[PDB]
Amino acid sequence: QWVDCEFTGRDFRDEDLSRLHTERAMFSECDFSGVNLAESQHRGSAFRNCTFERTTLWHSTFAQCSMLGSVFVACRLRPLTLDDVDFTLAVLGGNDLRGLNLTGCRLRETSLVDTDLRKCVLRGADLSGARTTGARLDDADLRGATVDPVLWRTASLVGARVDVDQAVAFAAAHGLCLAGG
Amino acid sequence: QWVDCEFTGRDFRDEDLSRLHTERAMFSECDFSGVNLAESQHRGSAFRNCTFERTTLWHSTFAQCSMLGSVFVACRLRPLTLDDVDFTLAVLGGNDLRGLNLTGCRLRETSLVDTDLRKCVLRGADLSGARTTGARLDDADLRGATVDPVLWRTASLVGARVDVDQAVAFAAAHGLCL
Amino acid sequence: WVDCEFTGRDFRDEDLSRLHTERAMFSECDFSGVNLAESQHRGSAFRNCTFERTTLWHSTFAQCSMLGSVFVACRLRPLTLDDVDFTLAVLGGNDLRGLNLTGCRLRETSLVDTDLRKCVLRGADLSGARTTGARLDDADLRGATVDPVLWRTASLVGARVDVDQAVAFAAAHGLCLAGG
Amino acid sequence: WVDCEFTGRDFRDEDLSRLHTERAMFSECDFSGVNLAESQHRGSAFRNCTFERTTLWHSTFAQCSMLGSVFVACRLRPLTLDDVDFTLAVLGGNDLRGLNLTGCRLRETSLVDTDLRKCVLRGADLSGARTTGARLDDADLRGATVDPVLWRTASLVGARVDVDQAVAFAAAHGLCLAGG
Amino acid sequence: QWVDCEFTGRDFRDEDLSRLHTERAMFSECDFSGVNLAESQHRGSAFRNCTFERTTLWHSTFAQCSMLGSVFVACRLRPLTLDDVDFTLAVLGGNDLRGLNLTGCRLRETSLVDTDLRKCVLRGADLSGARTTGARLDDADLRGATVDPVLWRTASLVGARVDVDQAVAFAAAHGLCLAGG
Amino acid sequence: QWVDCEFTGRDFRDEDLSRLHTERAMFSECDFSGVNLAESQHRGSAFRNCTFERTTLWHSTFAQCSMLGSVFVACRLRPLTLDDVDFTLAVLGGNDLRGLNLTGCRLRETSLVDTDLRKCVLRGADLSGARTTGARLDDADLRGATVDPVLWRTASLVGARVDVDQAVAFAAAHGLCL
Repeated sequence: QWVDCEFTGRDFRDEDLSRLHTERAMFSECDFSGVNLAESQHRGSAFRNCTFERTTLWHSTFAQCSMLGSVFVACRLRPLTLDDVDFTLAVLGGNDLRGLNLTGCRLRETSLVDTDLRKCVLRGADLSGARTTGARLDDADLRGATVDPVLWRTASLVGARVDVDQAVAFAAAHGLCLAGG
Repeated sequence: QWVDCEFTGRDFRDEDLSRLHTERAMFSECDFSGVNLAESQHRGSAFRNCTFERTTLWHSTFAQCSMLGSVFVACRLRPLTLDDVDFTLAVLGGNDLRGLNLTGCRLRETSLVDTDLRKCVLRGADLSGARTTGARLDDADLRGATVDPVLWRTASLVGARVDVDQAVAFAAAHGLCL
Repeated sequence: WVDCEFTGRDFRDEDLSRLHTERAMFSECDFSGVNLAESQHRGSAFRNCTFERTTLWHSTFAQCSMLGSVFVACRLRPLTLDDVDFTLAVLGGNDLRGLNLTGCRLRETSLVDTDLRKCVLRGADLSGARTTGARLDDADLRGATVDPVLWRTASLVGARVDVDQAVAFAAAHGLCLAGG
Repeated sequence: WVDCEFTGRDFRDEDLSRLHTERAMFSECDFSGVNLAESQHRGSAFRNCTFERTTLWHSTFAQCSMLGSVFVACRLRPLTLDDVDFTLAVLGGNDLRGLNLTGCRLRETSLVDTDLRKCVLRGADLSGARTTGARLDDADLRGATVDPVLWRTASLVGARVDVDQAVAFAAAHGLCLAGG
Repeated sequence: QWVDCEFTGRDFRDEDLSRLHTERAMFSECDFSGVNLAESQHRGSAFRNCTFERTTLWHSTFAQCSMLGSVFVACRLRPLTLDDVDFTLAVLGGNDLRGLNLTGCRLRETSLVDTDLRKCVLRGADLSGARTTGARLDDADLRGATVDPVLWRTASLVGARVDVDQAVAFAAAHGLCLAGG
Repeated sequence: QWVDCEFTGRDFRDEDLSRLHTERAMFSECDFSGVNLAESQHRGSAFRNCTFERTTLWHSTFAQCSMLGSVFVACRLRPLTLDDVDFTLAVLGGNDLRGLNLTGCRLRETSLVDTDLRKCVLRGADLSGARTTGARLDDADLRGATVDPVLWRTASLVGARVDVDQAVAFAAAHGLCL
């Protein structure tokens, strides 16, 4: 149980931090590649510019946490509990985050290149400036989420759930101009 | 002036009908190919399955007239004033109808292939079952018009103006669910 | 009168109560002061005619044309309009309150100071009508075709409008909804 | 500063360039004239503080609170705001042009004469904010929560709004869409 | 071929007017019960307050015609071609008008009690003041048609096609109040 | 003042916690039945699967708190100030929550049977999978809230305020097609 402590440039490569608990712990540029963080729980922790290469995170809970700038590569992220998680400028490209609930998560400037977000729930998620080339959002629920016109044109969105307002934004991303009655 | 008269199967090829006025005139299977119909005025007439290959109809006026099945090939149709004209089954492929107000006009099963319809006004028109391959609807006013899903996926629509229903159906025609 | 025509004719101050017309085409005829109460008209036209202080209440027009006719201080209510055209007609200052105008062609129609509160204009074409100072308070405008300029000059307190029309209004007031 | 508190403290006219704070809770402290350029803040609060002629450009606030703080003639642009609260903050007369305020809590916020042209307020909560004379020309307001009164007092020339919002605007201007 | 002529109180009961043509013919209070008007064609004709009891009208064409006040009872109306037909105050209760195209037809104050309008196309039809108790509008296309709130509550509308604006009107006919964003 | 402390399986029945303040307090399976919690203030606390039978919580304040699975029976919940409270799996059956602003509150799988929610503000709330049998949402502000089709067919909605999406889904939940 790491509480109210900082860490920087710390190397945790290949260690077993199962069931780990942290509270207001802040890590910067730490490497957790190969680490097993299954069942871990974190409250108000920050993972600024950290590396999670082949990191195991399933069945974990992150509440009010920051993932600013971190790089996730082929991680086991499902299931997982992200309640108020900031993924600003993070890289999740290539990862499989299928069926994960990402409601109210900050995905601003987040890399989602070839990220598998199928059947994900992104209601109200801020996806502004996210790089989504090759991103898979099929059957995802985007209702109320904040998305730029580039997503509405480069993401497979088959069976993806959107609202009327978003129906209009998606149409203008393709050239149509709304005029009504 | 021809009125309350019929004409079936006659060839008017290359004749000059400038300034002609017809009323409740019925023309079935007539060939108006090469005919000059500039300034013509029509009220309640029918041009049923007529051939219109290279005909000049600009500055004309059709009011409550039918073009059921007639075929237009390289015709001069603009400017032109249509006031409730029925284009059911007509062939307008490759013609230029830019700027034509086609408000509340029936275009059911109409062929609009390679048809230039840019800036056209289609408010309230019925295009159910029209063939729109290569159809150009850029900047067209599509408000309140009825259109099949296939249209959204075949016509160029850059700047085409639509209603909430159409914007929604556009996304639908692309698999997004609402 | 049936299947007859009347050009230039001057009917000023005559009494045509309960008059009936079928396909009667009155072109450029005056009807000022005339009393046409309880009259019925079917398929008739009233091309560019004058109606100055003409009484027309409790009347009935079906598949009729008013192409051009001018109306002034006429008593038009109640009135029953069925497929009646008003392309270019001039209704300035007239009082049409309560009239039901569903699907009425009012293209290029004039409506300055025209009072139309509580009117039902569902699906009525006001395309290019002059609506300056027009009174449309509490009127049903749903699915009626109009120009952006009306959304800016007409008093529309309590007027009913549908979602598409709402989009039109916010635009005609400088907001941008075209992409959004 | 990390995990520390500061009540009543008076920082007037100090120089805190490139300053960093993590969970620093400044309650009722003055920062007038202070220079906070290039500063970074994470999870900090600035409860009822004063910022009179405070320089804050090129800064960064993440998961921060500004609950109550007053801002006056401050240089706030460019500024990077991430999950920043402004409940009750006073931004009158300030210039926030170009700032990106997606999902910013601006409830009970004050915005009189506040200049926010071209701002991005997508999903921003302006619930019960005073927006008198507020400048929102060309701003993106889509899916942002607002009160009808703003639709009537804010200049919104070229502001972007979505269909639902259009419905809201035409209403706040007396039209009836509730049934229709 | 009846042209430019009137008729009043005329009794045509049980006669064979097959392939009949009329133009600007006007009938008032005429009885066509039992009449066979198959393949008939009419232009600008009027059938003011007329009786069509068990009348055969299939494969006929009415263009610019008035049916004001007439009573249709168990008629064979399909297929049939109604192009600009006025059915103001007419009674079509009980009739089977399934699959008929009724586009731009005046149905104002029209009785449709137990009228079978399934799979009908009523785009832009004015249905204001129509009495629709027991009316069957399943799979009908009502887009843009003018309808009162009573229809939106007493008509079977399963699979019936309506537009967004009508989606709102139907919701308010049930008590919901639209407010948007 | 209890802070950064846990409480598991304890019975507070009929105690008086008036004006109590808790922070990051975690209560799992605690019975607050009969307890007086008037004026209480909470910040970041969790009441996980707690029993709240006849408890007084009026004039309270819950900020970023969880009510995951807790069960409320004949409780005094109004007025009340909720600021981001998670009601996932909570039982609010038959309680009176009239006028409560529940903006952006999670009500996933929440039981709202015979729950009085008239005039409530639910702008942006998540009701996915809530049980709304006998639920009263008359005049409630439903704008932008997520709701299953089943809700439209079970709750009284007279005057409930909705968005274009909801109005459309209401008609859908009644078989009309758009």
